[PDB]
Amino acid sequence: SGPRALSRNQPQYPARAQALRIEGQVKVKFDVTPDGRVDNVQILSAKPANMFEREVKNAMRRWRYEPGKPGSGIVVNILFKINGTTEIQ
Repeated sequence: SGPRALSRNQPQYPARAQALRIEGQVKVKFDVTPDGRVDNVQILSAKPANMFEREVKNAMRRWRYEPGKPGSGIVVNILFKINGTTEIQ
């Protein structure tokens, strides 16, 4: 319910973390405006902090939500799997 997601684009896997064979599970919360624009994006928790946070924020800046609907307190979970794949809850 609320703002519907058009472009839930997956953040990019880190070339440093892949070489460390790390998997990043990030829990991020964001808000969207009445135009459906993602803002107030904060990574609440992650496997390695700044290792994945950086690429998450990059993705969140491109997330597109249907205009006409603002959202407040939207938390999702991004699963960066060791194979270099990405999924958002």
